[PDB]
Amino acid sequence: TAAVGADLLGDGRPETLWLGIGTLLMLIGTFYFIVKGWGVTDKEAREYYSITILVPGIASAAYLSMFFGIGLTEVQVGSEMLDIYYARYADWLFTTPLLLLDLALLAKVDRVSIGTLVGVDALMIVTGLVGALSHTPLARYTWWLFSTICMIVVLYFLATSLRAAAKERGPEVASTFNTLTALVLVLWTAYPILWIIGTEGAGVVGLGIETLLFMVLDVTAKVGFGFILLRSRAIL
Amino acid sequence: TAAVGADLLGDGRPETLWLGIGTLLMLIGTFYFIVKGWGVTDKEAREYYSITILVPGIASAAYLSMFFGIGLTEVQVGSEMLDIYYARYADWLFTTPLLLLDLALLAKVDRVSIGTLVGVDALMIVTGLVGALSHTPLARYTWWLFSTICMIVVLYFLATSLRAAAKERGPEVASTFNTLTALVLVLWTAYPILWIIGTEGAGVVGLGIETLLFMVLDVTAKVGFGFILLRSRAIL
Ligand SMILES: *C/C=C(C)/C=C/C=C(C)/C=C/C1=C(C)CCCC1(C)C
Ligand SMILES: *C/C=C(C)/C=C/C=C(C)/C=C/C1=C(C)CCCC1(C)C
Repeated sequence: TAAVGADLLGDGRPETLWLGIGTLLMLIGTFYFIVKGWGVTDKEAREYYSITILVPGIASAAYLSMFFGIGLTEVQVGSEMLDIYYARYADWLFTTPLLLLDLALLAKVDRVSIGTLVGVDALMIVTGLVGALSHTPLARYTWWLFSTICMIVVLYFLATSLRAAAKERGPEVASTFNTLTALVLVLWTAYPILWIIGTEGAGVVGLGIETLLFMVLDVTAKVGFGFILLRSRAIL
Repeated sequence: TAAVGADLLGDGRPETLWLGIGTLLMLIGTFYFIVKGWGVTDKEAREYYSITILVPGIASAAYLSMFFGIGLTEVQVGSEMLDIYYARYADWLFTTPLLLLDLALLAKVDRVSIGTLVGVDALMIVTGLVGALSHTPLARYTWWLFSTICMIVVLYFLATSLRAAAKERGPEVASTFNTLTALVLVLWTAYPILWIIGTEGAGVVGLGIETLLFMVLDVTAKVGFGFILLRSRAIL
């Protein structure tokens, strides 16, 4: 029962340590992307960079809030009061669609397809938020399911339909596509897991470890994703 | 790997339960001594009650305070944050000298002895506190060791210099003094161990169980101790 992290602010919450580091990393990656932004000319590249840069950015915005306890609230469930960081879902509400877009634009698919990926992938983040806020223990597990269903559907498409369009294109796009797709096919899945066992679910894991882990996932899912992306020749 | 007790305040602290029963119990004993205290036409024993009554009194105070999270600080030790209840030390800093002086009176020894007995026992607590708030796992342990040696010096005198100085007096003062110094050596010794495996040290045991065992030791080391003393003839 010894929490991991530090109470930098003194707000009781020891996760601010991890929440803090996440902000720094998000910012840096963000800047770092902008820095490599002043060096491109291609209209395809200046398009990937566009999307891919808002991600680590919006993240930074979300992580700053949580650090200062902006996106925080309580949710009376059963008898306890679960600390719920909503900023996360807002962060995710946008950072996934975009992160997803990169693959889509990388696979070159119709607007009706992309308009489907994002419709689902949005349904996920929102339902998930609903979960987080559900007052009935069954409900939370329920939403947590639907949400996960979605996540799978989204992860489905990425590996089939999309994996194919990027395969049709040159193996330089494919390689890059599949790689970034592998990464998501991993980090991403880990979320609902960590969610269901963390303070939003079982409570088997303390908020400190969770927020930490979450940040590690986040940074990798975002900055790392881009670093692999903006480095590929596929962006060209 | 789940903790006992309950979050009686909804502040993420399930040890409040034990902290609760402790205050409930500490007072129950405190006043007990008061209600049984008046009516003493004597002036020797009345001197004992005065002392013995402040024990579960000052403690009641402390538990209450810890109950609301008053004597609770966050000690940072590496990547972990420890919820160190510092009230306990303030509480022992006063109760143990007292509890101790009770025995010294029961033996009747010069101030040079008492002013040594307490002096050590006082150093015993203040050091244990310095350990509680230490940031280096080596330091914590160091100070814990020091505080442990002192606790031996204290227990030392109590079993030799005073044990005998209280045998030269009435066999009924001895019969009870020896009975108080028996339980004092069994209960007291259990503290540095509890400390070392509980969140203040190794962290092998959760703070929930800890506050429980610590509450039981406390109540017994005080209320029990006292009750044995006041029910005695030796204090006449
Ligand atoms: C930068 C953030 C990224 C890449 C976030 C991805 C998040 C998910 C794939 C979240 C999925 C969730 C479920 C499947 C159910 C429970 C709640 C969520 C929102 C954690
Ligand atoms: C009413 C309170 C009583 C009888 C307290 C007794 C406390 C001790 C014998 C404490 C001993 C400690 C050490 C030997 C080292 C670590 C810290 C302490 C203060 C827990």
